Amino acid sequence: EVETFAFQAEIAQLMSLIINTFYSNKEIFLRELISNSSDALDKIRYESLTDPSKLDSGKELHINLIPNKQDRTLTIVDTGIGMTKADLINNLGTIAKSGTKAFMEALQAGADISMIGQFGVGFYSAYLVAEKVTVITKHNDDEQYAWESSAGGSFTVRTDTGEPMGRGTKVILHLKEDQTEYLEERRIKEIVKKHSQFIGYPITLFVE
Amino acid sequence: EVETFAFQAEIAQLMSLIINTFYSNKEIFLRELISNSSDALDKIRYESLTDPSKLDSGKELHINLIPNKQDRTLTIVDTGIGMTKADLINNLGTIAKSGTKAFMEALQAGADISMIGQFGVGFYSAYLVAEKVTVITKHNDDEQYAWESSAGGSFTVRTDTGEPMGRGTKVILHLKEDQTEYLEERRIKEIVKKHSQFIGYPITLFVE
Ligand SMILES: NC(=O)c1ccccc1N
Ligand SMILES: NC(=O)c1ccccc1N
Repeated sequence: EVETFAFQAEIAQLMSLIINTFYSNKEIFLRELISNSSDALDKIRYESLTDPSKLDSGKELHINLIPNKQDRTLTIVDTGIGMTKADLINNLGTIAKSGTKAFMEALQAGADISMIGQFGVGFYSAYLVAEKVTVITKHNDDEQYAWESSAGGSFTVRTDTGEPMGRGTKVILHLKEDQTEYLEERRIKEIVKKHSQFIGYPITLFVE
Repeated sequence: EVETFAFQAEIAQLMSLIINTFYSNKEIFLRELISNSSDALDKIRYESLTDPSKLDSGKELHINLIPNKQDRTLTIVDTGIGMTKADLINNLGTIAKSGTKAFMEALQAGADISMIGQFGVGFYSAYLVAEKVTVITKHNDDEQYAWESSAGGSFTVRTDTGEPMGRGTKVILHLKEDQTEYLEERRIKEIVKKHSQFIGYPITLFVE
């Protein structure tokens, strides 16, 4: 039981902009995804300050970066607040319709694609390097779900029955045939040091 | 009926760091406060995407910058999600205890105070220029309240019975005797153009 959904017109436009525009500095995708994980972890930290039982589903708050050369994937895993089903459908908790409008209109005024995260749609930058993204998420108020898309104008949402993860979100990036450098230990270290070295949560680089 | 509260030790430490450290680039305070307003407006936009009645208390989403030379104040007003009383008490909706720890430890590694907003405690930068900050806030799930402090280690929270504002938050900065340049039309234009020209909500500069 997979359900299919059409992206809203503005989002479908953003994604094909992201895919089609010649932009060489693709490496920012990782920063924009580490940010999202950082915000997710902010949100559960807060929520527990008044209710320590929200942490029943995992006391530890971190980010993992898991490269895998066999499947050509890099996964960003975090133990943050996760997303409910309704959230996944509503542009994965972002305000993407109006954030795309503000983004499109910043590009009218000399912005580059690296400013994507200033408008709340940083997530889409995963398409700078991924031909297909899978978001496995679990929130305390709901079950585990997998969101998926290869762009094209539509996304899928099914309940995930695989590996119960407890609480958080897992962005699997099925990388493009020529972006396999984002699976290098060396290269990921460089990017994380360069673009998010003062993120307030431990990031672990898994090895293969 | 004012209630007084002691800041948590880490927050009280951050604020006196902010007050006492020689740092010349005080102008970033404004960016960090425009951000907060921007995030507040993000949050109510989202909330209405599934329930358009949250906007019953104001359909328009903007930021205003109101300088006033007579009282030596600059106010940042927004029609975002506002804060409940519990929020105001819990460090004004931030995660300031652990965000201060991450901030303190970034300064251990060559961060400057301008990176305050990367740790979620940007709000405190208002003390770069303000001897006293007053936060008047209204959220849909609660009444209108005023939070206040001149540092010293304590803050006050009372119900505000003055100007019912509908929905949003209002940071009144009672400026320091020698930071009156942040009341200049000229100077605020320069700062807003320089540091937040791609913020996704209209900012209006009131005139006097
Ligand atoms: N790390 C996350 O929870 C996340 C991932 C993709 C989009 C939005 C998100 N909030
Ligand atoms: N603009 C606001 O709603 C706001 C102000 C100060 C601190 C936190 C906030 N979320």
